[PDB]
Amino acid sequence: MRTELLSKLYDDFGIDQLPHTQHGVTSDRLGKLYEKYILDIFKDIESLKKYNTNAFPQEKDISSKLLKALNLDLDNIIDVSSSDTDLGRTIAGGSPKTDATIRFTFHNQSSRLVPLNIKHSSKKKVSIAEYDVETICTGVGISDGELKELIRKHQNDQSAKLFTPVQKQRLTELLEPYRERFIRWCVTLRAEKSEGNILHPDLLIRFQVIDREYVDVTIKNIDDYVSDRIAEGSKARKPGFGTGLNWTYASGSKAKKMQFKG
DNA sequence: CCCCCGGGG
DNA sequence: CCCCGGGGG
Repeated sequence: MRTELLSKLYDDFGIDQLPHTQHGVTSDRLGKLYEKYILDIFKDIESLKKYNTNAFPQEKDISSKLLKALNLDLDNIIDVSSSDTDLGRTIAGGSPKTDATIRFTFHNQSSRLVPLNIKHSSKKKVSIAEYDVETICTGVGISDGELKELIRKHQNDQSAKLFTPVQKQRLTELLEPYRERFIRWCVTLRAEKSEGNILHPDLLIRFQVIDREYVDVTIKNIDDYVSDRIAEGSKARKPGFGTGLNWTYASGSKAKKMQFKG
């Protein structure tokens, strides 16, 4: 629904002045618009308490989902602030996946930095990242060998079509031990658990947007997201060789490079 | 040219 | 799962 706040933002981002033939710019504006949405909802304590009441059904849904994903109670929160994250530096794997942060201050004067990753999409799964096989292996903790070569095969072919059923099963098998580290690294840029580090996202916010309009929002903390993907990857088909991620290629440049949807 | 944000069939 | 595109640095 185009609530008071969302209307204000669609107007601010001039989303309606964009011709329904300008998909490119419309996607950038939306992506930026929906980051603002989260930022505004958590702009400060006044905003948070305001948007968490039943007077704002939608914002309340969003904020509840966020707080629930962090297992925080609105009553324990004394102050809040939010901002766009822009560190200006890369790390092992490239730029940090943190798009913005939210800082909660509780009663005892302690606080919680919550780096976020926010995307918008009309689909269930969307691109989460692209990497060269070497970076991935380095980040996940996979050394030269059978596993790396099978992955590099995927990279060069830009899919698994040239693989044999034996090789697909084989890849799924060798990867089984690295599943979680793999998933967590793809989306956070770190194989192990993290919390409050502005360099690695704690929550993954996915806005389901169809025909330019808000539909719903999903907010997962990393542990849950990983579980979901692990489960999804345990099915008979074994999506993403067990990772629950969609392996494909980055059409981005000339060098063969892998892309992961999740 | 490369990376990040996306999608269709 | 396989095949791709727009925008901006």
